Amino acid sequence: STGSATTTPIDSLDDAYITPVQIGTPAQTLNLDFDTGSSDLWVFSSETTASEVDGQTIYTPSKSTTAKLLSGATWSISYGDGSSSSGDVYTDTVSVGGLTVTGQAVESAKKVSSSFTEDSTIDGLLGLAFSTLNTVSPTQQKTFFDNAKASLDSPVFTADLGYHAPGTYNFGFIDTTAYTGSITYTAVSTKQGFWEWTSTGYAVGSGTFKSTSIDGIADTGTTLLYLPATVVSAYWAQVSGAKSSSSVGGYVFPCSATLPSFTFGVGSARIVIPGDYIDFGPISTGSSSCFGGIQSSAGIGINIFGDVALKAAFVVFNGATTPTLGFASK
Repeated sequence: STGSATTTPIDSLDDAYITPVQIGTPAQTLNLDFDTGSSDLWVFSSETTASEVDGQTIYTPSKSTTAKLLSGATWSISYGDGSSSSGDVYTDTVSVGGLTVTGQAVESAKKVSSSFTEDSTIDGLLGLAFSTLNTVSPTQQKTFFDNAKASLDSPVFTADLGYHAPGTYNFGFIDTTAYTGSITYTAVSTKQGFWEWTSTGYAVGSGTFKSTSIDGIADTGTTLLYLPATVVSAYWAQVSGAKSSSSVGGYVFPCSATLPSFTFGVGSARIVIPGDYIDFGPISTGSSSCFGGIQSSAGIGINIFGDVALKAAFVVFNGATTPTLGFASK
């Protein structure tokens, strides 16, 4: 089997991407944030504290003939941005782009933190990291990809995110029309539960390539590119007037600037992020200070190849027995 679904930016900055997912019988379609950096599928629901729902579409398990309470199971998760959610668990039928999983754990939120409430465009998350990170207790649950793997034509999914435009998540096949050149595959460590790999270096604009190993995660659920402070300083040094602001919380630059590209290495291959992809707009409405899309990872504990980097590539998440990542230009 295969599946193919379009993913759409939630706003004009590509702050996140939403993909329609069918849950239950008859189908209830919710727009979920596909997150290769976490492993829970959770939804706003009829159980979510009413004051914490503000425009989201909810899953109502009582209206699904295929929903079954997973008795005793609870979940609770906190994300790298300080947001969090928790609740109980049902199993139900979940389909993404024509690909159906029966018995998928659907984690129903009883509580969500303010950032989720305040974002009316995201109805929940669909985690695509390794199932060892799933938070359901006392019985850990598998991701949608893990459940579907055995049925897929090939045990892979691909992320093809758009710049200021929709893109595609495919399951079970590699669309050879979606990229240029060849796909370069690179080794993955699953030891932290992430799609963790090692970049071979970077360049800033037309500058020379610096060969240096950068360990990080391919994370579709993180907006920006978070790299070591040395790398980030080298990039922003090429933008007149750019500076790190503690009051804003990262590098800002004059909105009048033209940003240089940023290249990252995948083995001997090179992925080029155009400068425009690094512009996240005024820090506040009408400001002439703009927020940068490449930021320091120093406060995180891990480097994050988020959407800013991934949207410059066609990305293969290969879930074969020994997982690997593939990157192609497009």
